[PDB]
Amino acid sequence: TISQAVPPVRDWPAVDLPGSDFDPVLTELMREGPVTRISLPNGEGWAWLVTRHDDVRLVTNDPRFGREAVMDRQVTRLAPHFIPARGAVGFLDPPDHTRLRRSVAAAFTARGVERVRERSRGMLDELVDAMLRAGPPADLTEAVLSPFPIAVICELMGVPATDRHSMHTWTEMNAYFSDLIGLRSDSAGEDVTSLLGAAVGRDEITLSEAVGLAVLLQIGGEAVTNNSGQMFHLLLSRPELAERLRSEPEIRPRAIDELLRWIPHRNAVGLSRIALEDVEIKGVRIRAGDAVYVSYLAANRDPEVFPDPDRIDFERSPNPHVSFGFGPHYCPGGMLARLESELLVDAVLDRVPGLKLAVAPEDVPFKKGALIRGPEALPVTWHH
Ligand code: HEM
Ligand SMILES: [NH3+]CCC[NH2+]CCCC[NH2+]CCC[NH3+]
Repeated sequence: TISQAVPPVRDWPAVDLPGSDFDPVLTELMREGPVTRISLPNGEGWAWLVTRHDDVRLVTNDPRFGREAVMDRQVTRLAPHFIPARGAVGFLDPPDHTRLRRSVAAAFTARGVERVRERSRGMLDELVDAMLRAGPPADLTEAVLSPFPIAVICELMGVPATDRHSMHTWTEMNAYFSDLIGLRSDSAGEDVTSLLGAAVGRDEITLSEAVGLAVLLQIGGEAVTNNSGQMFHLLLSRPELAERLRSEPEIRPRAIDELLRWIPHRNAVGLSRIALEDVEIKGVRIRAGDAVYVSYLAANRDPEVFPDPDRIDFERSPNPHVSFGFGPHYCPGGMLARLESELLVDAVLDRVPGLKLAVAPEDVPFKKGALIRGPEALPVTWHH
């Protein structure tokens, strides 16, 4: 019966957070209740926000919330603008979205990404070989964390090599993939570009649709560069973590998933969803048309799902984190990201004698005015 007053609209200004420190404003919101309302720097008005693990899964996996409708107005957001108007996989719903994700799904499953494990391991060794030959002072990001993800995706996409330059500038290729995809599009290849090529041939997807997806995947590696950057900043600044991984290599896969759960991958929240019809969440009525954001970072610190949520526990048993999202729009690169992280931890922790930061932890530069958090550089040193 009794009316439940709507939450006050909380303003969430863009703030550059140090290292991997948690956003105090998000903490405030997490403590206010499961359903809040926020207003970000750009776009207009307010949007709902859910922070609990169960509500985050509900909103991201329920058909009643859509992505296409976000383009119908200026939904309050962190990013200055929403250039990927239409066509981008993130802004598509079940009909078109499903066709697009299905065309390449097989290459990104656990078994799919295992295809490039061997070659990727070798590619990483060449990068580490070079860093070691050059001598101790090194920016781990520039020498390994940045180039490795790019090399890996090229192998998975089924592209030869030199596409990196364009990738770094993206900080051209649209035309490149248009060629490869639309000029080979029917081979039974297993690589991503072949799969897309084939799909386009079977009228499953459009050439433009295929190119757009190809571009997102090709440059999605920076996410691993930034995230793994935080992983190593943590492993080096907190030696007990690195020493446990050197002491018990068997725990590396689980440790990596725990690091992925904890690391605050982005600033604020990303892309909202629109309630296509009225929806009830924890006694709150979300009206059709309202925007609803989910915070995967907050969800990953849910005290019920992850007891002692702020502690990094490599032995954490049930670890259903949502760092790669949830629902239909869940990250296609999640399995590939775990593979890259696994190879990186192996190489960095086993092949660099006496590895440590070349500066105080607080002196490592992190990206400012960014959407995805991470170091701009990670200076390290070791015994030559
Ligand atoms: C540890 C590194 C990564 C993290 C933490 C991460 C995280 C995320 C998250 C949280 C989303 C949003 C899900 C949503 O909309 O609810 C997402 C989407 C996406 N990610 Fe990643 N990602 C990572 C690496 C990658 C890589 C390497 C690629 C490229 C192979 C990639 C490609 C994508 C794409 C294409 C989407 C959009 C999916 C869709 O809307 O259907 N991600 N990612
Ligand atoms: N504030 C960090 C600066 C560290 N400078 C270290 C010079 C020594 C390099 N050898 C490191 C091997 C570790 N046992």
